[PDB]
Amino acid sequence: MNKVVLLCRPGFEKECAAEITDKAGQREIFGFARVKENAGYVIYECYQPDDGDKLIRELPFSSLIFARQWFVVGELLQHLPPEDRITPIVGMLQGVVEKGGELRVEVADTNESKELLKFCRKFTVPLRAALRDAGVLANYETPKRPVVHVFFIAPGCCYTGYSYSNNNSPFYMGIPRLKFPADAPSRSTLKLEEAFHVFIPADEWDERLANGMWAVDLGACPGGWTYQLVKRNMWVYSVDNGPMAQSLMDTGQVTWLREDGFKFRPTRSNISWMVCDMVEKPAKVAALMAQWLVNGWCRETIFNLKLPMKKRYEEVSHNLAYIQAQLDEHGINAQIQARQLYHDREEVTVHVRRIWA
Amino acid sequence: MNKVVLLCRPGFEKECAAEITDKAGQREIFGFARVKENAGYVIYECYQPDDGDKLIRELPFSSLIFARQWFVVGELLQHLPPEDRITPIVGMLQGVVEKGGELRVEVADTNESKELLKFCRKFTVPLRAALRDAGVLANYETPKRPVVHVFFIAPGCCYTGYSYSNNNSPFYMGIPRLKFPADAPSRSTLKLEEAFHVFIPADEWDERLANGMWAVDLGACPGGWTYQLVKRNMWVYSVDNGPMAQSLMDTGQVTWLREDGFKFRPTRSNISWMVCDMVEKPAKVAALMAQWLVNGWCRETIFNLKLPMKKRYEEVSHNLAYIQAQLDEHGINAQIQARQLYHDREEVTVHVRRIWA
Ligand SMILES: C[S@@+](CC[C@H](N)C(=O)[O-])C[C@H]1O[C@@H](n2cnc3c(N)ncnc32)[C@H](O)[C@@H]1O
Ligand SMILES: C[S@@+](CC[C@H](N)C(=O)[O-])C[C@H]1O[C@@H](n2cnc3c(N)ncnc32)[C@H](O)[C@@H]1O
Repeated sequence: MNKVVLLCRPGFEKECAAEITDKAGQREIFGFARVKENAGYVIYECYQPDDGDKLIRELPFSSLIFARQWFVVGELLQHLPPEDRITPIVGMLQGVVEKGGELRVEVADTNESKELLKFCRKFTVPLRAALRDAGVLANYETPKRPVVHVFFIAPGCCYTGYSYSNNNSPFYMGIPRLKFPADAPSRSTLKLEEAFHVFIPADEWDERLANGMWAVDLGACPGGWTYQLVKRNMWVYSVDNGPMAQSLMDTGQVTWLREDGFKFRPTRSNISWMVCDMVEKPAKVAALMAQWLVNGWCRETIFNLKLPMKKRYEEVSHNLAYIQAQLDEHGINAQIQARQLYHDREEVTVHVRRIWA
Repeated sequence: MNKVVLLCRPGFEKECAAEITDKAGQREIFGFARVKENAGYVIYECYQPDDGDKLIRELPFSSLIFARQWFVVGELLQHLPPEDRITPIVGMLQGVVEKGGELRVEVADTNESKELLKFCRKFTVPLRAALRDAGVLANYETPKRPVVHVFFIAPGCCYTGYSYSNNNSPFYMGIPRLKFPADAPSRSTLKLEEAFHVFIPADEWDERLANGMWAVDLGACPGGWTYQLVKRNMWVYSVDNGPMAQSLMDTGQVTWLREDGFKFRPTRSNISWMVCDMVEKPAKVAALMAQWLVNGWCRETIFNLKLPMKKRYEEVSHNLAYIQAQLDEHGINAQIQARQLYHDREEVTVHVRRIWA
């Protein structure tokens, strides 16, 4: 199988396509990706017949910025008859996957696929039972078998294939399912919350997003990001000239510092987390983030970088290489990830974990 | 997992070890193999932690001469308590293999493991049921999941691991199960029969060992090899100065040519199969085989090469490279395999399939 599907934000197919061509190219896994404006996905077609499975094994999924999720697929099934919906899909997956761990029937995140989404979520149930009988799915859900994807690009038109659970998005359509909490001060709270789900493996949450940690939130007003930190039982220095929500102040966990996030110097030495959602030039925000990490003012950080109008993939990769250059220059070991989150529009979210010897 | 177990003929551990070190070395999969004189197996210990699974994926199993079978294993389980035999083995395989396709509980092919063999064949049944409940084995047998191996080197001492069904021996202990037929003229009939099982994939038998084919058997007296060809409903020219068994002559399928296999020139142009089990110097037999293939006197061939006293792996590889050199020199495309069959002692059996454009 030579085709790899990447789900992306509608209208970012060109970046998603530029990135995967670039990063697969770097491993001599050559091919091309067409771009269908606003389709909400991109297909990378490898030149070599089995390079598709090589690509989704060896290139780290966490290193792609503009893909929400990916999977290898086979040939496009067209015109699935309403009266015979199961057989053709089973025929495409048999011998392709044996005893898979999970099924996900997905669409592109466009408005035109909204009805089709409802169909897919319900179709999952009877389809899963049938794929079980055929031995394509294990009788029990399993983390350590590939996820089976059936991907509908239009009614009666779908691809079938898979991805490895240790190298993909754990989430449906690459979008964690989050309800907005009415007591949170801003909708942007879901950016940090989503970021927690995307970047920190769920079984490490109690350890890395730990009850009792100090955190700093730069540009905190009115407190959407602070809220997520408070929900984790952290103590927070919220840094802004604007006021913090009273609901947050009442918890007893928030210290409001009336300052400029860009000018703020932490007096404290044991801050675990710094988060920053300040609206400003990407090169400047990146510079600030590098200061924090190089000085060991925080152990981990989540922040946002706004994208330019053109050369978005190139520009944001430049920003990241700046921060990495600053780390190398001072001999500092860190892991860096960036992802255009579902709740990110013309921006990218970044996570950096610094290490001490 | 860095350890790969290779089953071999007892007393050929040094060759088996020389070969795997050489061929894994060629792929920069470095490590070492200790040699326990007559143990009937060899363990290749890779330097890199996960190179074990790389080795049994990427190096073609069909290219090893002195291994009957191989599989990756983990740590040696010692002292399996009679009162608790299942739990420790399940604990070693869980997370290591999920929904495996098949179970094989094997020992080394030594006389000291004869009682242990009987234990292993019976233990398979309750062990398989338990591994199913734990999700280590699928509830149904499957070709397209890895084979799960539990390997006993002494009572209560075993390794656990796996191999890929598309890159291993399909046979238990790498030994196809054959009963000797009383109407066959020689016990050596089982060499050719075993060779058919080892070299020709079972689903290609009716096509490649086809009813109606012409074959030539050089050094045919008294007719053990001829017998296997006759059993496939082939027409056979049995070439020898010694007499063919009357039982064979009565079938109507055997033409006895009173000649020297080394001097014999086929008058016929459409011989599918030539087989040769003539006792003679390996370089000379090889030369004869190269004549047959280069002149297109047969489409496929199975023959035997006797091993020298020392440098057996080196010597027999030399012979094979001679034949390959002769093919290259005349622009001839062929696939070559050689395996020290179970019914081979101080010799190796070879199969060559020639191709026409
Ligand atoms: C888009 S809001 C997001 C706030 C937060 N993420 C939330 O959910 O409530 C960004 C905040 O950063 C603050 N900000 C932007 N630039 C700043 C600067 N240079 N110094 C201090 N605050 C700044 C703004 O006042 C604003 O309150
Ligand atoms: C070890 S026997 C095996 C025969 C056969 N594989 C079977 O199962 O009956 C080898 C045979 O090859 C024959 N042979 C050896 N060298 C030969 C030669 N140079 N010309 C003709 N026959 C030869 C011998 O006479 C002997 O019958």
